[PDB]
Amino acid sequence: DSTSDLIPAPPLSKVPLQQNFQDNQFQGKWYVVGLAGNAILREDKDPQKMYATIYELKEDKSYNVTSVLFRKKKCDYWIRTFVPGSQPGEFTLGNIKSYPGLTSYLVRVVSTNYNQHAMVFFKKVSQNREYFKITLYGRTKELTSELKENFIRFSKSLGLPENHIVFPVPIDQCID
Ligand SMILES: O=C(NCCCN(CCCCN(CCCNC(=O)c1cccc(=O)n1O)C(=O)c1cccc(=O)n1O)C(=O)c1cccc(=O)n1O)c1cccc(=O)n1O
Ligand SMILES: [La+3]
Repeated sequence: DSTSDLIPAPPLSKVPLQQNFQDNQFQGKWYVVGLAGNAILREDKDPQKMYATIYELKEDKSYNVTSVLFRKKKCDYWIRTFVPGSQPGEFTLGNIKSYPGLTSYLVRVVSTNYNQHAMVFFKKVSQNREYFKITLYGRTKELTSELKENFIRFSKSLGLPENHIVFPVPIDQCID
């Protein structure tokens, strides 16, 4: 029982796909240097801490994806599987049945140079509500003003206001 009001997910026609996606070069550790989405809210009481996501390419060409977060003085690990979709750089969540209320989960790599930065679009339908987010990944915990401005411009092109765009604060715990 609830009421919720969400910015509509953009059509996938507004979400570019990285041309010539190289699955092997996308592997390894990425820091989440920016987050934007219809359920992302800027919060000054506890500013969002940086977390890291590790992509491991399996023999079957799916990714094992592990996120590491620092929560309540401990390292929290979330492991899931990204299964190759219709085109290189697109994925769906493996074993969708195992997530209560989840009916769809889509991943699209928008842009990357593999060795510094990536932007990744996520869309999911959970309890019949449609959520989307854009993750700005860095190989380091800092990125240039130009890459952050490009991320803001792309996020606003998908209908997100300033207060749905956050830059998690770098930490050392868990993600080094
Ligand atoms: O709107 C989105 N995200 C921003 C709000 C995050 N949040 C704020 C506290 C969440 C803290 N955790 C979650 C870590 C553990 N999670 C899970 O065991 C999990 C199970 C099933 C589906 C799923 O998605 N997760 O994460 C993250 O920091 C975290 C790290 C890495 C990847 C990641 O995805 N998350 O969230 C939410 O509670 C939330 C609200 C609405 C939808 C939603 O999926 N989540 O997690 C969104 C849109 C489209 C796809 C998508 O996956 N997400 O998250
Ligand atoms: La999530």
